[PDB]
Amino acid sequence: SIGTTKLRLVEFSAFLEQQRDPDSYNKHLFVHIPLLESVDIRQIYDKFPEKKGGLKELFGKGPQNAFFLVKFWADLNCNIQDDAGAFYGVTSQYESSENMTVTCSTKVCSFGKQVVEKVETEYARFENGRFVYRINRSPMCEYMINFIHKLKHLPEKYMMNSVLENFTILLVVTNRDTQETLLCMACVFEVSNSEHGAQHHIYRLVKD
Ligand SMILES: *CCC(=O)Nc1ccc(C)c(Oc2ccc(Cl)cc2)c1
Repeated sequence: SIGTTKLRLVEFSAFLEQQRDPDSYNKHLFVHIPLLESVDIRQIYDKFPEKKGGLKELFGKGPQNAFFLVKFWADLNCNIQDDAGAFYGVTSQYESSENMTVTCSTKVCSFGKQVVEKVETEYARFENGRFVYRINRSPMCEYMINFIHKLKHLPEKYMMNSVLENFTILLVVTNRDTQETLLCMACVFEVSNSEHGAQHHIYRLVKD
């Protein structure tokens, strides 16, 4: 799932950690993570950067099989109250057969222009016969937290899906030493209506 032979995505969790007292805590998940359906990559070009270093140039440069598309169904049903000890975090994990230095570039884009870019570099750890790259408790950007607050204030869910059409996040995982594309996840977001659930669909990007 969401992976090639050279790199595999194990877990992708974006959460909100809350504590009202040491007696009772709670971590609420916004999004959580063998043949993939095919989606034309040209359909999502406008939503992601088209300039140098954009999704289009990356496709030509990098391997075609490494690119994917994810439709996240985000769970926005959570009580947002006092600041207290609240933490917005993204925990990711990648496991790979080969040893390398991995760079995780998270670009949160609005209206097809990158607003905030988070570049992180992780070193290899040998665990259970493979190399596991774990990015633990990435503190969420102040932009993204204020963004989530902007969503929850919206009265009707149908409105949220409308603004989120312009909200995209392009994960690009790269080998630092070789400058080779290892994995790429174009993510689009929609709200899922449920008492407590999160859904996600994964597609493979192709040019045809
Ligand atoms: C600001 C850094 C960051 O990691 N932002 C980020 C990237 C990806 C994902 C999936 C995040 O989690 C959410 C995105 C969108 C919504 Cl509506 C909810 C959570 C956050």
